[PDB]
Amino acid sequence: PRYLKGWLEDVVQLSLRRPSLRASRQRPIISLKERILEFNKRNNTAIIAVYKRKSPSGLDVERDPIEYAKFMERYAVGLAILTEEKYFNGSYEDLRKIASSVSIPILMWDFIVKESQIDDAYNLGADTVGLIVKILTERELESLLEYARSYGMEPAIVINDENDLDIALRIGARFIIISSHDLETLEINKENQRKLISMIPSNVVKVVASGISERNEIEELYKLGVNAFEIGSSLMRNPEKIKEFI
Repeated sequence: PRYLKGWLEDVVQLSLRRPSLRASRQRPIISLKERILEFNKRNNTAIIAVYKRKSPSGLDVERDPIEYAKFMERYAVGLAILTEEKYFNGSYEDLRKIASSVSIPILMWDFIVKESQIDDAYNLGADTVGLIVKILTERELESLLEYARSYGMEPAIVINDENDLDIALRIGARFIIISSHDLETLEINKENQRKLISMIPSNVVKVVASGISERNEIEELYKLGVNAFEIGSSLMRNPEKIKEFI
């Protein structure tokens, strides 16, 4: 991993040691990436709803994972489940319960830094993972991206800026999440948004993570070529806001 400071350093350190579980998927791998393109083809807004109990920026919510899931399953293109333990108070048990209850694509949101976390995600029933450019060395990224493809996943690559993008297009990314979070502070800043998205080629599925909250922002981002929308906080507070985003 890169040398990092603050909570990020600790979560990465913490993530190396994350223990992996004995499991059996279960259903077959479904493609979150390809689900996005059908919803585009169908003129259906495509929201990836995130499940998280806590966040470092201050999010603090009680809500049952399965009731969240069973509910989003009718509305949402996919679900992202935090399974990081310390700062977001997730775990593998949230992924487990969520996969047996629903039949839509699931992304496992964590700080992926080694192979067994990809094994656990596969084994626990996740359809894909997130890989974060700012935490990995370019070689680590290339390697973890291949590994997940050996299983059949097309992993989201997560980027914050043009350097991140230049690395991801070099390794051959097909599925990109554009974060507006400052990774060390977080801390949303969208000044750089339009410009990043304008540089990604048209054969890469693009997803925006952005504390979106209003319908009209979704509309403005369509106009720039974005495929879909990763939405956490507001939906974790009121799952019903989803109906407004269609």
